[PDB]
Amino acid sequence: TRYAGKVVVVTGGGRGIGAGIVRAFVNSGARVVICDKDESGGRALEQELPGAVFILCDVTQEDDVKTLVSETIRRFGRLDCVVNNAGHHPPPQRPEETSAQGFRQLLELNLLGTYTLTKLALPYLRKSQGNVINISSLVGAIGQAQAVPYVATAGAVTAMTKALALDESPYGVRVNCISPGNIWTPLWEELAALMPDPRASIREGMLAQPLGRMGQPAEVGAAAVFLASEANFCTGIELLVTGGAELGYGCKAAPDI
Amino acid sequence: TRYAGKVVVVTGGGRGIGAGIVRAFVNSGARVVICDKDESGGRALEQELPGAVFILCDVTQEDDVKTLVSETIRRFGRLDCVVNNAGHHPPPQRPEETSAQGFRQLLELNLLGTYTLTKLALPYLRKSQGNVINISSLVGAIGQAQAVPYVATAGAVTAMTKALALDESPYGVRVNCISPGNIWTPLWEELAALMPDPRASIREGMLAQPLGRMGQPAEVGAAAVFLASEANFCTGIELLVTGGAELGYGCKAAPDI
Amino acid sequence: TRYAGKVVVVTGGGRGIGAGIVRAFVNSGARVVICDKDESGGRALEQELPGAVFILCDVTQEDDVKTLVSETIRRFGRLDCVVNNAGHHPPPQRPEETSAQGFRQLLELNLLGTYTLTKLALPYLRKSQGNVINISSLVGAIGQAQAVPYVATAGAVTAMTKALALDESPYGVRVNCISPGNIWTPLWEELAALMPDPRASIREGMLAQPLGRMGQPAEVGAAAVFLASEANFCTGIELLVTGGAELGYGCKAAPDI
Amino acid sequence: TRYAGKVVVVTGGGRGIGAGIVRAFVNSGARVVICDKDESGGRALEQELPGAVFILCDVTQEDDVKTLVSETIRRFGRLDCVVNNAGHHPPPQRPEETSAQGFRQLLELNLLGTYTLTKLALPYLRKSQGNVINISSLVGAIGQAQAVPYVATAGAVTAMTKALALDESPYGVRVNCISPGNIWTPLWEELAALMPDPRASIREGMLAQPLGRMGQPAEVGAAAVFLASEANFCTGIELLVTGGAELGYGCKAAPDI
Ligand SMILES: NC(=O)c1ccc[n+]([C@@H]2O[C@H](COP(=O)([O-])OP(=O)(O)OC[C@H]3O[C@@H](n4cnc5c(N)ncnc54)[C@H](O)[C@@H]3O)[C@@H](O)[C@H]2O)c1
Ligand SMILES: NC(=O)c1ccc[n+]([C@@H]2O[C@H](COP(=O)([O-])OP(=O)(O)OC[C@H]3O[C@@H](n4cnc5c(N)ncnc54)[C@H](O)[C@@H]3O)[C@@H](O)[C@H]2O)c1
Ligand SMILES: NC(=O)c1ccc[n+]([C@@H]2O[C@H](COP(=O)([O-])OP(=O)(O)OC[C@H]3O[C@@H](n4cnc5c(N)ncnc54)[C@H](O)[C@@H]3O)[C@@H](O)[C@H]2O)c1
Ligand SMILES: NC(=O)c1ccc[n+]([C@@H]2O[C@H](COP(=O)([O-])OP(=O)(O)OC[C@H]3O[C@@H](n4cnc5c(N)ncnc54)[C@H](O)[C@@H]3O)[C@@H](O)[C@H]2O)c1
Ligand SMILES: OC[C@H]1O[C@@H](O)[C@H](O)[C@@H](O)[C@@H]1O
Ligand SMILES: OC[C@H]1O[C@@H](O)[C@H](O)[C@@H](O)[C@@H]1O
Ligand SMILES: OC[C@H]1O[C@@H](O)[C@H](O)[C@@H](O)[C@@H]1O
Ligand SMILES: OC[C@H]1O[C@@H](O)[C@H](O)[C@@H](O)[C@@H]1O
Ligand code: NA
Ligand code: NA
Ligand code: NA
Ligand code: NA
Repeated sequence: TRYAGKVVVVTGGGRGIGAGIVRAFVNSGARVVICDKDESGGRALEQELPGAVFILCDVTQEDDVKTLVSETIRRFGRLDCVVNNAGHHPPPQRPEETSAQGFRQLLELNLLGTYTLTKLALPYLRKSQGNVINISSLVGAIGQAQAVPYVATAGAVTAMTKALALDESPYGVRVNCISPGNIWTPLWEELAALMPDPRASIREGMLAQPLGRMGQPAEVGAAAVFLASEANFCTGIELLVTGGAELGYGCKAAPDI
Repeated sequence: TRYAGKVVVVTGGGRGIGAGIVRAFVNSGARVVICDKDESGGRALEQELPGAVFILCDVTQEDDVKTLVSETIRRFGRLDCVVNNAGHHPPPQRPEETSAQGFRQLLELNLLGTYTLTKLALPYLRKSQGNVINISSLVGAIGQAQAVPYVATAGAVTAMTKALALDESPYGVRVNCISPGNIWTPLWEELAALMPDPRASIREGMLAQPLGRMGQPAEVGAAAVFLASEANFCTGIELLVTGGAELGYGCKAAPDI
Repeated sequence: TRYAGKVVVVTGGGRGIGAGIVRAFVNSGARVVICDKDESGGRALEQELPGAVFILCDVTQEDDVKTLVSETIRRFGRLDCVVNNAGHHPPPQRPEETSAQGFRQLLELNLLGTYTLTKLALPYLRKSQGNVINISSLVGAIGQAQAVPYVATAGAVTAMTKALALDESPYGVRVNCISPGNIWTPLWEELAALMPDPRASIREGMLAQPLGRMGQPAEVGAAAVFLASEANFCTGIELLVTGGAELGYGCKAAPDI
Repeated sequence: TRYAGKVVVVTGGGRGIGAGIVRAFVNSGARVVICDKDESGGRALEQELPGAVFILCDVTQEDDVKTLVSETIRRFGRLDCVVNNAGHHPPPQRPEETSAQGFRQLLELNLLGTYTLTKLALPYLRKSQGNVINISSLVGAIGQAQAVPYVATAGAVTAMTKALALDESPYGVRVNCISPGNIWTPLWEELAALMPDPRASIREGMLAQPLGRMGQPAEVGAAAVFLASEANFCTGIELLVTGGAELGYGCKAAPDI
């Protein structure tokens, strides 16, 4: 009952982290609108979960997002939380093999989708004293190899969260982000499958955390429910869900030349 | 039922933040041992709360802490979480009006109490796959005026949390910290009362947050319950409970000379 | 003679921070190519400074940037350092008064100009074991009010710096950023002049630093010369030139409701 | 001539990082007082360097430090910069194999020496508008395995730097810190020699940086000269001299259990 009577929109909710967030909010007593550009996972998740419904919506298409918000209000009468999870991490990219246009397209997906839904939702979040939860990444904070465009998008989302938190604080709307590290999801599995030795890639991903495993969508989901339902004095924070990957020395490459 | 069947020790649990943490854990279904050097608040809190008991214990006295742990195990059979909250913030201190011996004494209270209880508890936390929650302060991260010794103690606790998280990760024990900013507590009230204009001091404390208010012990308590019960992929994190005080420009003091 | 025999490109070098960086590098013994979209300041700066020349170049126009690099190599025979300073901070913008297209255009200027010049320069920087210096902003790290798009661009630049530092480390090319806070420049003066009380805006900008003043272009310039010429074990750092603005509590807005 | 006419005290200046800092300041034109508890290296360094002198002084002995300051003023007439470098990193320590008394002793050396010299020097630094440079460590920020006491001391020094920067800002005295990562020094060599495979320990230390090498005392020295002589708008900063060790994923330890 932690979030009973509340209405939550989760983008990219059809699989992976987003589906974990959907499940966590349903378990907390909320009604959830699952947004995804792909029907397959999200439609099944509506059938499975009483209290969740699915709306086909590509966050890069502003009229899809306008309809997502208007339909949420028409069907459920209020909006308390938006979780901006839709996004993508490309395969490894050497800097010289990226392009400005590819970078613009990744910004469109990973940064401007979040911007667009947040802007359309905010009038309703002000009415409910609701909150925004943005998914970013640990790599926005610490960098990553072979991911210049992706890392830039994560740095932008984390910073944008802080700016919007300042702007919406007089209106009672909190804005926070979750920065996952390595979470085992279909995207992780798909990216590993492109590598010459998928098994070694997965093992390396596990051992990047002091805990020696990757995280689960359910763990990101619990962090989101905390931010929405109980973190009433938290705004503009970056909640790390990383298993300690940012801690200590690790293998990153006369002794001093 | 989020933390049902678990046993939690909260130091400095007799009033303020610590009492808020005690209440949050009892509400989650845990049994709580309240440690405090003062009988007054903690004894009343035992009488009030089914599931909480009080043990008189000064965290700077190592034999008090040894008995705290042995009595917790004797009475309740397990130990799942220690919350190291006991500590003190002095009134404003100009750097030249501090002393090395006063600094040692503040380290003894604010840093070594945490160290001692954590060390004595860890064998039992390993058995239960339990966790450590250290209270630090935002000022460890950003500094504060007229508080050189206090700020150093907070910086030490936050860093120590990360080191111990690394060391205990192979044993399944998570170690995290909460960094509050301005939380309205008896200590805040007592410190304000020493100022020439207590009301103006309190108002300044409120306006240090974009949210325009101070936080509550219950809000720190909810963050602690999250870290203990649901943050299974979080270790070595610093969870800010600060109302946005670290965000944006504020009043800190030709245009460029 | 700290950077004698070296060749440096500074974008937005015609006034403000960029001109301060140009002057610092000339004083260190380097030859400097001043890039700016405006002829006025940069042309005068070429006439003033032996060792600096001016090339008209808008960093958002990829063929301008290609010619900037090819002309630098044709005229001077090597390239050791690029300083990505060109960019803009808009006047205050409420979140609901921004647009996705305006945000894309600010990303084009503040993020993709840096990306484009860096990509074109890197083959030459690899030959010279040179380095990249990106100008970002403190507000990328801490947020700012009424600046969602700008803050996002700064967060992106700082993060991108870290990613590229990782990628170029095996090739001996360091990539660092400087995050200024409040630096007194023509842009600061122009923005203040748009406010209802310019004098009060300037005073507030000065008092945002514990030092009680804004910084100077020459101070950013000295930080850039350090990063280029002497910081041989620094890569992926964010060097704050902020006068302490990020430190301590300040004015950001019952006591706890 | 960058720091000509200035007087600098460097503690632990007889070897390692401290000796690199001494050399950098002498090369900048300053007169340097080398403090060390051991005569061997520091006495030789006085004979070698015109402009450096050696004073035997253990920073944990407050009367040694009082005499260090009084002798500096008696002999040279002013004091412009103190570099608090003296300290020690123990061999690896499991948390359960540390003691409160050992922790107090390490705090005495690594934190309170810095506190004591800074306090005694500050009246003279106010007269000269001088500055304080504290050596800390990257591990204060990110943690390290098998080093709970050391990490706590580094976290304390970094935080203390920020607090004192706030307090001394109205008096024109800047206070900054340098956080080295892995610097090849006699201490590093001695610690490696205690390991079962010293060569493998050294190689692991080198590969902890994306740059693939450890840093040099001269590189820390150049950072110190920058902070003293040219960083006039920097106060309360943590200048990382780490070769990128904090960046990206590395080896820190079903895929998600
Ligand atoms: N998995 C990790 O380790 C990890 C780490 C840090 C950040 N992230 C981020 O978290 C988010 C989820 O990651 P994941 O691993 O679950 O990915 P995933 O690919 O498994 O799931 C992403 C979901 O979002 C949907 N989606 C993609 N583009 C969309 C669009 N334009 N409009 C609407 N829906 C869209 C997909 O169809 C899919 O159902 C992503 O933004 C990712 O970048 C993931
Ligand atoms: N209130 C804030 O804004 C704030 C902000 C950041 C950090 N903190 C820290 O949080 C903790 C709680 O703060 P608070 O405001 O609730 O303080 P408080 O003084 O109101 O409560 C502290 C409690 O700890 C007990 N205690 C003190 N020394 C002890 C010892 N030696 N052994 C056992 N118990 C001891 C006290 O008797 C009291 O019941 C402190 O460590 C404080 O430094 C407080
Ligand atoms: N002044 C501050 O307090 C401050 C703080 C943080 C960051 N910054 C950033 O530092 C940089 C310099 O700031 P400033 O205050 O000196 O600004 P400024 O406007 O005074 O100077 C900017 C210079 O860059 C040039 N420029 C702008 N767009 C360009 C383009 N497309 N191509 C080439 N040149 C271009 C301008 O013509 C001008 O000469 C900017 O990126 C700004 O966002 C400034
Ligand atoms: N080497 C690294 O990788 C590294 C990394 C981060 C921080 N640090 C810190 O930097 C400092 C220098 O490290 P190093 O590797 O050069 O060490 P080092 O042991 O080689 O040199 C330390 C010097 O300080 C002196 N010293 C020690 N205790 C003293 C005391 N009580 N009073 C006066 N002088 C004293 C020693 O005699 C010696 O000459 C230390 O504080 C260390 O913790 C070192
Ligand atoms: O595909 C990898 C993992 O993705 C997660 O989102 C699913 O919940 C898991 O069942 C699956 O193993
Ligand atoms: O004394 C200030 C505040 O302290 C808190 O710990 C109590 O819960 C409040 O009731 C009280 O107003
Ligand atoms: O316009 C504000 C300031 O801009 C700086 O770039 C110039 O160097 C100053 O002379 C001027 O006062
Ligand atoms: O002992 C390791 C290294 O220590 C440094 O301080 C010295 O400058 C080097 O010559 C030496 O190789
Ligand atoms: Na359903
Ligand atoms: Na009870
Ligand atoms: Na010229
Ligand atoms: Na000499």
